[PDB]
Amino acid sequence: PEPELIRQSWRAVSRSPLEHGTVLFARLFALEPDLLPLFQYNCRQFSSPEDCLSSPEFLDHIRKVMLVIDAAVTNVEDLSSLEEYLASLGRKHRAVGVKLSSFSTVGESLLYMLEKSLGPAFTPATRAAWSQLYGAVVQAMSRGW
Ligand code: HEM
Repeated sequence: PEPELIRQSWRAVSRSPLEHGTVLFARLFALEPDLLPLFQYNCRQFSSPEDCLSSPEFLDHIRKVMLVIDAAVTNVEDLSSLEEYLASLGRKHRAVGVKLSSFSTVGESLLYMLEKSLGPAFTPATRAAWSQLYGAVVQAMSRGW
């Protein structure tokens, strides 16, 4: 994927990862509402939809998602450095009940969050680069299923 387009489009979002990751998750739950109970059942401190989603565990996972995307961005020129990490990350999600299909919905949610932050700066070339980068991340995780 075009590295300069990826790095530049990620800069501002990367500086406020919880705010932007929260936008991503809201879109994800809109597209795939069955993910909400999956998080709820995996939550340990609280039990309710709302208490789980505002919990440190859930906020931690938002940061983890953004950490992984940041790892893909900073390794865009050679994602081979994340192949084993991502295969294992896929195996881990499969074990907690996540479907591989849900990661395509995450991609749609990522693109939505970037377009919301960047507005007209999110060009079709920038979209294509992200689709290719995130697709490569999902391809590497798909080894886990
Ligand atoms: C599809 C929606 C997703 C759901 C429902 C979900 C749910 C979970 C759950 C329940 C865990 C705990 C796993 C465990 O205790 O072993 C987890 C771990 C994790 N998730 Fe996700 N996740 C999702 C998407 C993502 C994405 C897209 C990323 C990264 C881009 C990500 C990054 C992580 C990381 C880094 C961990 C910690 C893995 C570890 O324990 O080694 N998640 N996720």
